[PDB]
Amino acid sequence: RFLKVKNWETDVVLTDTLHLKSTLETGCTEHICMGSIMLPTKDQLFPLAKEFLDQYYSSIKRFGSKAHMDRLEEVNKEIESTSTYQLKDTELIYGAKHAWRNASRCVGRIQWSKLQVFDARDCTTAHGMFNYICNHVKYATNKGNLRSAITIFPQRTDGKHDFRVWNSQLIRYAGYKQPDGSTLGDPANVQFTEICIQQGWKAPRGRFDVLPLLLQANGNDPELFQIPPELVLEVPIRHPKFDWFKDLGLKWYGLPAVSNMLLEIGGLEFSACPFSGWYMGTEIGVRDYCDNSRYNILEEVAKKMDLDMRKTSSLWKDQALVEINIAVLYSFQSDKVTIVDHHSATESFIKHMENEYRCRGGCPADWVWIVPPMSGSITPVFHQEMLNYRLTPSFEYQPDPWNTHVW
Amino acid sequence: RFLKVKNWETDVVLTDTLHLKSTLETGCTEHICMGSIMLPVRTKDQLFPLAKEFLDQYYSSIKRFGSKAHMDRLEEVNKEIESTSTYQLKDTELIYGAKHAWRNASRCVGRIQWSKLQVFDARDCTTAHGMFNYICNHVKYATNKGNLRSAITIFPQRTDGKHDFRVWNSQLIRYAGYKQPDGSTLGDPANVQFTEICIQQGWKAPRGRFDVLPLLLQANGNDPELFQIPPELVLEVPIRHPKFDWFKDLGLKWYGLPAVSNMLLEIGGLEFSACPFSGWYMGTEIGVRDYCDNSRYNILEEVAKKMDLDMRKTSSLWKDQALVEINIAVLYSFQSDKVTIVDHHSATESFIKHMENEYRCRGGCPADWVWIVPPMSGSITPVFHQEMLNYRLTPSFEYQPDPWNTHVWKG
Ligand code: HEM
Ligand code: HEM
Ligand SMILES: CN(C)CCc1cccc(OCc2ccc3ccc(N)nc3c2)c1
Ligand SMILES: CN(C)CCc1cccc(OCc2ccc3ccc(N)nc3c2)c1
Ligand SMILES: C[C@H](O)[C@H](O)[C@H]1CNc2nc(N)[nH]c(=O)c2N1
Ligand SMILES: C[C@H](O)[C@H](O)[C@H]1CNc2nc(N)[nH]c(=O)c2N1
Ligand SMILES: [Zn+2]
Repeated sequence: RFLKVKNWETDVVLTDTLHLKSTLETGCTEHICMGSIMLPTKDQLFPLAKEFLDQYYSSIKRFGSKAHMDRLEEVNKEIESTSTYQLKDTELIYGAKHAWRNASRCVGRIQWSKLQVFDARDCTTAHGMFNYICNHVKYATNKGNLRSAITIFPQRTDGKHDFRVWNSQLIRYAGYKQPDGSTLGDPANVQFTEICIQQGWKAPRGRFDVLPLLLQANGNDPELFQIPPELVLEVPIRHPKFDWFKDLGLKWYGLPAVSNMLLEIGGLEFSACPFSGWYMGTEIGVRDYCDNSRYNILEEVAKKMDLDMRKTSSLWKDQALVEINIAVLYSFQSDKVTIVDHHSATESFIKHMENEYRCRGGCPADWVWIVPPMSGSITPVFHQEMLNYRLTPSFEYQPDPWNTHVW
Repeated sequence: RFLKVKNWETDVVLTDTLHLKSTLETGCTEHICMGSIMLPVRTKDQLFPLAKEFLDQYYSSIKRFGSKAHMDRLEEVNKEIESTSTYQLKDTELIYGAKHAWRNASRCVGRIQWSKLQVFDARDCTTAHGMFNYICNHVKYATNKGNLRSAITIFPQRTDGKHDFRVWNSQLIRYAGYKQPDGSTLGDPANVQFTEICIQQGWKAPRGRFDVLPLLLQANGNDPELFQIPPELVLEVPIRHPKFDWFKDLGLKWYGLPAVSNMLLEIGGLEFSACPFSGWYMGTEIGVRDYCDNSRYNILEEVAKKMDLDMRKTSSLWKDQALVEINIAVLYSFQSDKVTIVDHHSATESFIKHMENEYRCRGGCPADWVWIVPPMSGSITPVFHQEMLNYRLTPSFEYQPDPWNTHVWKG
């Protein structure tokens, strides 16, 4: 019942008690581990609200106070009355920061308490949503000095009036299937790019076209909007060694802003909650540039380096992969856009992990996602045993809207 | 109950029915996942069902399930259990069990080779000296002048737990590690504790950076004895880099035979506590873990210096760059000397095919993603985007405690 975790690089052992407060389920059993699987009413709601309020008033040293009891009573009434309820501003802020704190797959959680929450719960329209988002993008970008942010649109009611951002990120490049049979732009965004056109987007069929926003308000039909270009900060990619690098014509955007997840606080469901931080270098360099199902430029880069691509054992893919990533980090830092390298990030996470064990009795962590997609064993998280479990408040996946939308 | 896994690079979906034959536990619950935890005397009362489960599998695989040969064997073993409180496997059974324990090793990326395992039956061995002789024959055969073959040597099963055969070494071939009074370590830090024991047990340590540890072998529960593997039997490869002439001057070499000897082989409830087995190295085992881990030879720095890398900011990725060159060197040195080795791209590639085939013909393939994915270049290998199901099948390779912690010393 009281679990321990060893770091096999440092012999350090932490003890985990926090997992005892786990509510949701993991996918695994005593018979089968699913750790590597990508995606594993009035009576329902009150205990959920109660759990949240209990941990909320506990965090502000007012557990069992009149304020506490009052609030429990107030929400109880509202639930019994309205079959839902509304979070105080303070609770909303707390829940959001804690949903990030509890994200077991996020290596960047040391920053968790420094989260800016924009309350867009008074939003009614897709134009409204667009305004709130533009403000989010401008705030978080900050001329390259990135600040973490979340913007929270109204909570789901009866699933009929859902707010949704259809884009997977606020800022992503377009993806077009070609007559050549290949794929122009971003392969991950092909199907989306179609629905954009299906709702009327005038695609400038290019390779690095910033997608339009496709916003759905109150369960209505989604609408298109173009993010003002001067709010979309981009970084031209150049190698601090290879002058020929720039000739590959690569850029990436500075703001990673995930906009397709569902934020759960005290049983309430926020289906539109776009949030942002800054990149870890490998996210663009390894996954965005080199993945087979993405911009897959490895061959080209290795070719220009004239590596021996005849045999896998020359490790030419490896050699290039590093250069590419060195450049990503190089450009971003040159242009003074915030970015973190996998070395610094993972180091910061081990620290945070120790802090959380010390100040909270645990830290749920998904090793499969915390270990960066390159140089794994030369970062400190590789030899860190981790425990994975689900705390609430939380960020959850949710179905792609087109599959769900009552049109 | 069916389970589907998906590959997110290729959208290939596979269905696992084999996990239904899972016996042992994973360490996980519905409330917690321990998939990244390193490590998550048996009565007749429980032995026969284990024997039966095993014998059933075995007779299915030879297509004689429910045959008379099958039933008499079940009767033979039953009778021998209540009679003798244990039982002996036929050779046919031992070979099968061993191949299958490998085949079930959910952490092993080299399993495509599982059926070509050479099994040496050392169950007639009675003494440490005998153990040495068997081991030498293993090393010689497995090595085969650089053309490595898979092998496992199997010593007598455990009985009352008081007469165990053990190989105290973690691997048959390994370099000594010596702690110095200034706190620094000469040799392989992973082996410091074990080196001390050897020295204590009488070993005369040359005290260099690459001393081949002596074998420390326990028979029938007796105190272990030292033996030196004949050097002519220990194949080694000097590490040089194909472009970098200064690399050879780093003074590095490694052995060619990865031969793990501290595990436990479980077949049909029988426990084989000394079962050294061997394959060949995937390059990153030496290149990434054995050299570049902070708790090992830790040559990243020196290689980086000699490359003239900006080691001032980690944002320079000097660690990454040097790590790759070192791995390039390891593969180069090995292939130059015609000593069998595999790179992580080829190995992970082969695994995916093995896996897909295992799903078709066996209805599943237990796989531990945390261990299958290589310690560098993870996402540019096909296994990274591969979803996997982890579960334990028997026969299996299990961990056991270090014998120096459990051994009752005779004197
Ligand atoms: C500020 C610096 C941040 C960094 C460096 C960072 C880094 C990362 C990385 C590397 C991943 C793995 C994704 C991949 O490998 O491509 C991840 C996942 C995740 N991040 Fe963080 N993040 C940051 C901020 C945030 C913020 C502000 C939030 C929300 C408030 C957040 C919530 C999450 C969640 C929920 C996941 C898991 C996504 C999933 O399950 O698919 N992160 N993050
Ligand atoms: C023949 C070529 C082989 C290759 C390339 C190979 C590769 C590997 C690698 C890279 C690992 C992970 C070790 C690490 O990450 O440091 C591993 C684990 C393992 N291998 Fe294989 N192996 C081979 C042969 C064998 C053989 C012959 C057996 C047994 C008969 C075997 C049984 C195992 C087991 C049980 C593990 C997991 C050990 C543990 O749980 O700690 N392997 N293998
Ligand atoms: C839904 N699946 C098809 C895709 C899931 C997936 C795949 C690859 C990376 C993912 O990361 C999501 C994610 C979420 C939040 C982030 C916050 C900051 C940051 N730098 N990256 C972040 C990345 C998710
Ligand atoms: C007990 N833990 C502290 C360490 C166990 C461990 C750690 C790292 C690698 C390990 O490798 C096991 C192992 C077993 C069999 C192998 C067969 C062939 C091969 N190339 N590597 C093989 C590797 C074991
Ligand atoms: C903490 C973690 O379980 C441990 O360090 C594991 C991680 N993954 C690994 N993966 C491989 N292939 N080999 C290892 O030794 C380890 N070590
Ligand atoms: C199959 C596997 O679950 C999937 O490819 C995961 C593996 N680990 C990952 N880890 C991170 N950080 N991001 C990812 O997208 C993935 N993908
Ligand atoms: Zn699990």
